[PDB]
Amino acid sequence: ETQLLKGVLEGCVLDMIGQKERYGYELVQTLREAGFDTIVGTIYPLLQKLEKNQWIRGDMRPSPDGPDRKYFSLMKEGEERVSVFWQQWDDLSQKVEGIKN
Amino acid sequence: ETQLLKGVLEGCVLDMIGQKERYGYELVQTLREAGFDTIVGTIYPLLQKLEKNQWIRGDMRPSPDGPDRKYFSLMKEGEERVSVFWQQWDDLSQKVEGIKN
Repeated sequence: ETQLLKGVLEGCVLDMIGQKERYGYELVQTLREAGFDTIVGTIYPLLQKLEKNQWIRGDMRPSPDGPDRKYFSLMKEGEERVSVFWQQWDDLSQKVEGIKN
Repeated sequence: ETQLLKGVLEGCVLDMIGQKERYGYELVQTLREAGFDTIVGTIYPLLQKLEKNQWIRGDMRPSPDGPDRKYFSLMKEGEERVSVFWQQWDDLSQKVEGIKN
């Protein structure tokens, strides 16, 4: 949808991958549990973009049940992009607050 | 710059035009005073997009000194887009808070 929405899920997906190495299915479920109730296969295109951008990397390893899944973890560029995100989020939040009132 | 940043200034520019009918120069100055210190002619491309999108309209009328300036005011679509913005901003703020902690 909107530029704002895309910016937020980028930062959020990047942050989640930073906290814990996650595969595609478990990222969508973590996203839903955070409040993204209404996300329809719209997440893996973003994961595809980030991997190709060399922000994250996908490596095959065993999930907790025992099938191999592609786990995403942050690259050097990705952990910079998420620190950028949190600084930009903190900055824009206080700006928006000021305008609102 | 980023998708997040673009989304924020869109909403903010739209909101400012809603509060008070403004021309290009005075919008940039209102934006700087809100915290956008480091915005370089990057604002008028956005105003151009919104006018063409029929979200805002530009009409020529006298500024407080007496020269005619193009004042931007919200169209029917624009005032919907800003209510959408504030709902989306409120929604994403509480989601991001939840993920952060």
